[PDB]
Amino acid sequence: SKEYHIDEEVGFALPNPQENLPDFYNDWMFIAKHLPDLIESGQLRERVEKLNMLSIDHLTDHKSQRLARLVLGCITMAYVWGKGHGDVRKVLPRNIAVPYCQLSKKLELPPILVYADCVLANWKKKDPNKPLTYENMDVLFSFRDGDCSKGFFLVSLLVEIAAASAIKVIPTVFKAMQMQERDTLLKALLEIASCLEKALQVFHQIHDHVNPKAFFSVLRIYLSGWKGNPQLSDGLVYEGFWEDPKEFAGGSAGQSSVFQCFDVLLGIQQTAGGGHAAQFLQDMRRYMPPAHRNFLCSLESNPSVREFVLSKGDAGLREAYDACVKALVSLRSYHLQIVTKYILIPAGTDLMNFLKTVRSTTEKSLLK
Amino acid sequence: ISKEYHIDEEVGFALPNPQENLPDFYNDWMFIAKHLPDLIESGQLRERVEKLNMLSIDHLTDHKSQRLARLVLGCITMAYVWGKGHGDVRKVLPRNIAVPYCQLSKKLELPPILVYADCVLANWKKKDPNKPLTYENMDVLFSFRDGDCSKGFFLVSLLVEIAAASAIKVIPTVFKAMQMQERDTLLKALLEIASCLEKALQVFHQIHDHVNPKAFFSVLRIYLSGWKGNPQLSDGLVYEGFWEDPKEFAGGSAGQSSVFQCFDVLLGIQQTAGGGHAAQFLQDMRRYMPPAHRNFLCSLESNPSVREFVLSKGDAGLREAYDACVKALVSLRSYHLQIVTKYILIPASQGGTDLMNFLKTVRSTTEKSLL
Ligand code: HEM
Ligand code: HEM
Ligand SMILES: O[C@@H](Cn1c2ccccc2c2ccncc21)C1CCCCC1
Ligand SMILES: O[C@@H](Cn1c2ccccc2c2ccncc21)C1CCCCC1
Repeated sequence: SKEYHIDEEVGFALPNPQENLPDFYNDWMFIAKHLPDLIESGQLRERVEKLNMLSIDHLTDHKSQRLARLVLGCITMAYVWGKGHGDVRKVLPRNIAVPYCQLSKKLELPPILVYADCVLANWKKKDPNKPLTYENMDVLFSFRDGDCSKGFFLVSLLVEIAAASAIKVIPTVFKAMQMQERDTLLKALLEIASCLEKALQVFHQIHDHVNPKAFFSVLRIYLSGWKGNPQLSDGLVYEGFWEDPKEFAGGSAGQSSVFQCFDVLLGIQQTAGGGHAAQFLQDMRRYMPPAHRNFLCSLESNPSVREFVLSKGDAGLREAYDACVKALVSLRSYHLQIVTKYILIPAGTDLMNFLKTVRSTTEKSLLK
Repeated sequence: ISKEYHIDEEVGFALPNPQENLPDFYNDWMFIAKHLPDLIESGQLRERVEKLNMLSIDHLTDHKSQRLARLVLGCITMAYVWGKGHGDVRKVLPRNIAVPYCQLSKKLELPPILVYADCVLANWKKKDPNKPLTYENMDVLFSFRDGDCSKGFFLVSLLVEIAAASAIKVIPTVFKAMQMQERDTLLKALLEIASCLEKALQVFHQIHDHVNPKAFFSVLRIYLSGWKGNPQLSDGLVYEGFWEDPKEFAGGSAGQSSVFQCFDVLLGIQQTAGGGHAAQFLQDMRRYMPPAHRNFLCSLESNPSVREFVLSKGDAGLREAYDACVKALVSLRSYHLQIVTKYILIPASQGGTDLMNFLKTVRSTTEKSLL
């Protein structure tokens, strides 16, 4: 569909994002395009404080509003965390905080860098006529030299794209259930598992493009927010826009709509139950684009694919459903091996118990 | 016309014509629920719950019977857990009532605890079927204690839920007028909605006639509170025979009412958006609405914003019509805010003050929505 902003080729990713803002915002674009140098030289916070308050009125369309959210978002994290060694700022200056909050209010997103900014909207094609492959793609913004932010973002983006192939089968699933078309539903579930199995092979590229100590000690710092953070115990002051400081969670892949979408489709009660994992994945929906929030909730309004398969006494239909659940377990299991390489060894123990709980919930959803 | 969603033309989100009696197979359940005041005060409610046999849910054939069974099992559960309402708490719900309550709640996609849709939307009847829906012609189906003001509290909420129903049927007219670009139809629709919300404010005044501040704070409030962030059941309540761990579920609230969230969504009042505790609370309370009412709120959020439509037109008449609805929402919460001060703030001085900071936040969000 169209009002959910789900593309045929890139799915939840923003199709063909905008790389440049109008000349009116050149003072923004220069800072965001040179974050590794302005941070390393100890001049980023000065350049930010010298900016004049630019109006968001010249951001006329959707794509340019998403780019400015990415620009202002990357500068905010660069201003709050600085060099990423402890010298923080608990007040975001109004010349960049007021337009950030105004733009975030308009796009119904929190004023902090989220997954839909630094992954779904932070990419470009090198050559337009060539396909969406890692060698033909690039990110628009980074934080530090050697933060491996290109590999981390683009590999997440590429797994998102690989999962988009399964997203377009979803309407066939619900149509087959309503029309009681058993053979069509089986073929569709097998196709959804096939696409999720291709996405697992895409995931393997993470070792080639992401370095362990680079992600743990650099990129992770600039992606963390100010909710439950001892460094900003009461949040961030959004100067000129809010009286009190506000708390917002740093970016996450719980913000990725892809995995939440198949949890709902297959009846994997991730957001139910009551655990911290349930509440966290539920809260991270507030950090998705509004169109993608509505898509997840619209899947939850449809009849359960799980209860349909359980009620038929159909072996071939339970295996096709199990192939979809199995593909989700395979992804989170391989992803769990990635987190031990990139987080546990460089170190955190709560992340494992969170991921193991999400994976545990998925594996217990199998029928055999 | 709205589909279902389960929204009535006359009573809106309330259950139309609730069932008063379960089949004979469940006579052991109905006897306890119908005699809570005597069984609680005499201290023999918990015994008669424990010597119940584990009845099956298969004999609740239709929707209205399952909603009544959710109402009776919900009232017995609060009575069992809170007892006489003075501190002696049970942390274990016996299996012969825990597993049919959880089985039935699993089927209706609701959590195993009394919610607004139980004790308000499904907890009423007409005294005379032919006479209109007024306070004098209505009555609740269940109460906790004698003098808990549960009749006046449940029916006054129910009456303004009906008063809002007149504005819910105009919602399809609002979105069709935007899609088909009918400016005059939309303006008339927004004015019709604002009028109904102003009709509902007058119904709200009956709260002083039929509710007592001391009876609500010290009696009815105890039986409606739940086991989520509660120092009396810090880990939750164990539903014996169904879950091995204790589970936390929030007490009944009017944040579970769909009418006020429904108009926040329609007017683009970003209540659930933002990071505040009030935004987190109102989103969490949707998990406590009936599934058809959850899906209706979701369906509204998927439609284009009525607010951005009115802002983009440069139309003074359209803005005044949109402002009349926001003004009507501010007037309701403001009057409701003065009710809480008489019924919660003053009895507390012989949650707490967080109830006031919560309601002032949602009112401020509604008030700042003006143009
Ligand atoms: C070096 C690579 C990666 C690291 C270090 C990493 C780390 C983490 C951590 C620590 C979490 C849980 C805490 C939190 O989300 O805040 C998480 C969650 C998640 N990650 Fe990753 N991740 C990596 C790659 C990926 C990729 C490429 C994807 C592609 C879709 C992905 C998908 C997810 C999802 C869906 C979640 C939410 C939890 C779940 O649904 O199981 N991760 N990641
Ligand atoms: C004694 C009379 C009343 C009292 C003491 C009372 C108290 C409260 C309190 C404390 C809250 C927010 C706290 C919470 O639920 O956890 C609340 C919310 C609410 N009440 Fe009431 N209430 C009363 C009557 C009514 C009536 C008649 C209605 C009409 C439906 C109503 C509608 C609501 C709604 C919709 C909310 C959600 C909060 C919001 O407006 O955003 N209340 N009430
Ligand atoms: O890496 C993030 C989690 N996370 C993201 C955060 C922001 C933007 C994207 C992601 C992300 C993307 C894919 N997998 C995990 C992800 C971080 C979460 C807090 C603990 C360290 C790891
Ligand atoms: O007043 C109730 C909230 N509440 C309900 C709870 C259960 C069922 C209905 C209601 C309700 C209905 C209207 N207003 C407030 C309401 C309670 C809120 C939490 C603090 C103690 C007082």
